[PDB]
Amino acid sequence: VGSKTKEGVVHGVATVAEKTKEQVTNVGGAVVTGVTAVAQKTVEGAGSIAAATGFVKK
Amino acid sequence: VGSKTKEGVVHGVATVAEKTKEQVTNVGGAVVTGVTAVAQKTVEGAGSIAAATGFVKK
Amino acid sequence: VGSKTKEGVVHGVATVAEKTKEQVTNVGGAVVTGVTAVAQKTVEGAGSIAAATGFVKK
Amino acid sequence: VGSKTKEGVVHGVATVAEKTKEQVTNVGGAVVTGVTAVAQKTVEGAGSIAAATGFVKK
Amino acid sequence: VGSKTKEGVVHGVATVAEKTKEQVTNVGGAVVTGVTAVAQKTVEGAGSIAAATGFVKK
Amino acid sequence: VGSKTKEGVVHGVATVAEKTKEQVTNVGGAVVTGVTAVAQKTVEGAGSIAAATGFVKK
Repeated sequence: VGSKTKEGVVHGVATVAEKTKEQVTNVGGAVVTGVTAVAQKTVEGAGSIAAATGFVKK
Repeated sequence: VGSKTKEGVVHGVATVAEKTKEQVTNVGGAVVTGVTAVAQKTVEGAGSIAAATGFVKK
Repeated sequence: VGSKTKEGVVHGVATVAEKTKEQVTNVGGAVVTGVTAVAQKTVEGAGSIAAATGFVKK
Repeated sequence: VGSKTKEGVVHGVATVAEKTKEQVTNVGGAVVTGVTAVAQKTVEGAGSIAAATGFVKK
Repeated sequence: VGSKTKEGVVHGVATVAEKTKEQVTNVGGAVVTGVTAVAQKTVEGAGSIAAATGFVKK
Repeated sequence: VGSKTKEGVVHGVATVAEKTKEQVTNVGGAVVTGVTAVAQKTVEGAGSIAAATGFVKK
């Protein structure tokens, strides 16, 4: 077989964040912020970085 | 077989963020912000970075 | 078989964060912030970095 | 005076180098290679990244 | 005076080097290689990252 | 005076080196290799990362 396989992998990531401000006001939601490397490998489901699937009575 | 395979992979990502401001007001939604490298490999589901699938009575 | 396999792996990540401010006000939501390397390999479920799936009566 | 002052400064530098080969055969010379951020603030002299001034009898 | 002052400063530097090969054969020279952040603030002299000034009789 | 002052300073430096090979054969020279953050603040002299000034009779 001799089979290499990479599922859902993050390699080699350099980041410099300098004097970044940030402000979040959230109510019942999903929020994702900033420097964001993401590998996903979902099987038989909903892959998703920000998911908001609920009721909010404001 | 001898079969290499990369599913959902992020490699080699450099980022410099300098004096970035950011402000989020969310209510029941999905929000994704900033520098964002994303590999997804969904199978039998909805791949999606910001998903908003719910009721909101503001 | 001779089969290498990487599922859900993060390697080689350098980060410098310098004078980053941050402010979160959350109510019933999901919030993810800052420098964020993430590998996921969900099977038979919803992979997701910020998930918000509940009721909020503000 | 009340003066901010940056002379010769390197801030905020991200780098990913992946499977870079390199081969140098040098004889009496200057060689500079690879990823190279350089701030230089010479006063009353020769600023220079590769300088080669000697004798070479090959 | 009341003065902030940065001379020759390197702040905030992220680096990932992965499977980098390198080979140097040098004879009497200067060689500088790889990932290289350099702040330099020479006064009354020759700033220089690779300097080669000698005799070489090959 | 009331003065802050940074001369020759290296702050905030992250590095990941993974499976880096390296080979140097040097004879009478200067060689500098690899990941290299350098702040230098020479006064009344030659700042220089690789300096090669000698005699070499090969």
